[PDB]
Amino acid sequence: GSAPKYIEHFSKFSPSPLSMKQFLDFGSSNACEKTSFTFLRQELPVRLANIMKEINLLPDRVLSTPSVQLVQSWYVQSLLDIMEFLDKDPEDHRTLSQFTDALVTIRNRHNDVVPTMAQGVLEYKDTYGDDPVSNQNIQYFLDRFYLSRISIRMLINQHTLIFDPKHIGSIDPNCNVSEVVKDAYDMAKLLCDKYYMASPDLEIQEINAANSKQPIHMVYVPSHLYHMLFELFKNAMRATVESHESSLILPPIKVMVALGEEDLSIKMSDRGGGVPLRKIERLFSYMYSTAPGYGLPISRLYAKYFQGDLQLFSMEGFGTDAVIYLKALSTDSVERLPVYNKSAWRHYQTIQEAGDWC
Amino acid sequence: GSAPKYIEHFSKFSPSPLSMKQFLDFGSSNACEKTSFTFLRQELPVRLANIMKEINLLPDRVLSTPSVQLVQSWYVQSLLDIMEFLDKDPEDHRTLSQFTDALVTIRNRHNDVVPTMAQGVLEYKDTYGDDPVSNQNIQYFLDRFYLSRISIRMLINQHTLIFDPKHIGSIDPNCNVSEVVKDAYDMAKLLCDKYYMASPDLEIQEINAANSKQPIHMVYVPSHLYHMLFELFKNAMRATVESHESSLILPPIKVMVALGEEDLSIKMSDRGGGVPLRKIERLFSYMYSTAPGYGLPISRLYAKYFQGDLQLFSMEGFGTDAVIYLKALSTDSVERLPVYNKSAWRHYQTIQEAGDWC
Ligand SMILES: CC(C)c1ccc(COc2ccc(CC(=O)NCCN)cc2Cl)cc1
Ligand SMILES: CC(C)c1ccc(COc2ccc(CC(=O)NCCN)cc2Cl)cc1
Repeated sequence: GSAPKYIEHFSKFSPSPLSMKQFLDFGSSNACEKTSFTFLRQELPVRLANIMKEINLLPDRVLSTPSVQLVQSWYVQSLLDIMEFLDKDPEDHRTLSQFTDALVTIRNRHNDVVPTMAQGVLEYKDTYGDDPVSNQNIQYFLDRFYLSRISIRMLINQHTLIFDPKHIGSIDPNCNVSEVVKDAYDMAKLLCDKYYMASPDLEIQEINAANSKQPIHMVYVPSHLYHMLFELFKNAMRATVESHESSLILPPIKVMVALGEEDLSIKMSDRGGGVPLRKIERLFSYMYSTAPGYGLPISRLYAKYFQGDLQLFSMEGFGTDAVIYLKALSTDSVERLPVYNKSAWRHYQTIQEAGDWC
Repeated sequence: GSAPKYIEHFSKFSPSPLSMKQFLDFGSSNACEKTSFTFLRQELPVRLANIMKEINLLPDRVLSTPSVQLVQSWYVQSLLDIMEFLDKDPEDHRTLSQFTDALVTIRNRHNDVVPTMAQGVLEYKDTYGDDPVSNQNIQYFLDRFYLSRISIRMLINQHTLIFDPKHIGSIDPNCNVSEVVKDAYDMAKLLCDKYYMASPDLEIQEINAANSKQPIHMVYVPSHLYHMLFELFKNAMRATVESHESSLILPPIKVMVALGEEDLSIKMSDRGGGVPLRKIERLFSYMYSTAPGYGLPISRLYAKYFQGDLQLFSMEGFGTDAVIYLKALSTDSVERLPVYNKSAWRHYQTIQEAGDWC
């Protein structure tokens, strides 16, 4: 009966963002897991507590819903699971071993957090409505919550994958962007053909500004890149196919990979008919995009995770451009993490009722 | 000695946004200027007072600067100039005539508002610094102030131009977008050749979704469209020329004009080398873009004026895409105006000092 105490304790700490460079170190090759165990024993509780403190700051009509209470219980359990190691000592190759076991079990426990929370949004929409202010708070909270989760899963995956070499856990220090683009395209095409029995082709072009014909590589988490590209290819294919089911030409999806001094950008262009500017804004909203998925908003979080971004801009009547912005340098790739503050406390005080424009 | 009273009086009123449809009516052909005079006698004071009330809400260290006090005096004078007609009666073709005179004189009086206010920003940067919160408030205030001005100038131009026919004042009910694109390009090219003795060519392509090969036309204020396109062509040319002064190929600027069910979009693509994502954000800031111009931020206001927008997205190492979003239908083209409220009052209460992210 001491979860609230712990949450209060660790919530007093600020999570420590790691750089892609630091990740390579922690994963080195021989950088013992002792260092990782001692670091994670403190860091995970800090991150868990921080987002838990914020969850408890939600309105009671949101808090008492079955969904929020359910995941709030997974977090509580996960927190206690890790506490068990604070007064334990490395050196014992059994302490470390059961810690890894502990992490995998925590990971599984949280496997369905996204859909579970999505169920809370649907419930709220029918129980209280879909006004702009509700959309803003949901958007504010879910971006932080999901981003926080993405980072906890990163730490955990890094530890379990390494303490089980060219790849350093989920990080590829020599990630060939175009290869990941093709992979995601191929998967999307497979699905596209099963459902539409037709699919647009792919054209890839890259611009290595400083080194003209040298293949573009970067230090990154390939699965994160795959997730984003896969989501974008799915929308681009669907839009292209549906907007041309009475035409016979099916234009290709053109992708450009540009490497600049600090940006490594990936544009995916389609001639899927485009979308009116006003609906674009709703495509990234968890609420407005829930019924009766969250691919875009969540993909954007993965991009923001390492100081990148993901933006959309179409031309109604023509097509849409989707761009993924990543940091080209490993030195600029540092975790973007949310933190509990009075700054964040005041972001849920929206008392809207008549704007500043007419 | 009753300006403060008037400001207080008319600031209690909300400015009335007109639609492109209503503008055509007020300008009809025979829609007497009496209707325009009686409407403008009330509307101009309302708009003037609203922005004046907000100006007086600025910090004293900003208010007392010579620049802000100077334009604040032009507004005061302009307000009193119009008051003179409240208790006057139409029917007298002299009352109306001196009203038109009154408007032109007001227009001239305010001709240098932009640079004058820009001088206030430079002063503030050196007198107090360029912190993010100062940038945010300047950005907040100038967008509203300038947009308010753009709308007052619209009303005035409509009245003076008409009450001096295919054009209805500054509005062309049959504006051929591509023709305006070429015009702006031609002017930019002229300047570009004088300074660089080299300039990229132009390629225009349009997509009329519902009517394939029919020229794209719209009801709009062509000079507003010209201003935006001219600003964008200048940046695209400069970037293209400078990023290739050691190459001999000079790629063209490609412009697409797409007409959708509700959007009429204009994309201007250049291979000017692009800009890193982090600097893009600063390109629209009045403060960060002041030294020791305001083309982009102000052009964006002209687009927002009739419910449109103007966005930028480049690929560092390659080029930049600039898109102007306009409403395709005259029914959706309604003035976007700022209003004085407690909603706007609370937007200047920023007390930043430690954010919500770490
Ligand atoms: C299930 C999850 C994703 C979920 C679903 C729904 C929500 C809704 O959250 C809201 C809604 C309205 C307000 C304004 C207000 O009136 N605040 C004062 C309340 N006392 C604040 C919040 Cl935090 C959050 C999270
Ligand atoms: C010349 C024009 C364009 C100009 C130049 C400069 C500015 C700067 O305006 C600021 C700066 C800081 C703050 C926060 C604050 O501390 N507020 C409390 C102040 N009592 C509020 C405002 Cl409105 C506005 C307009």
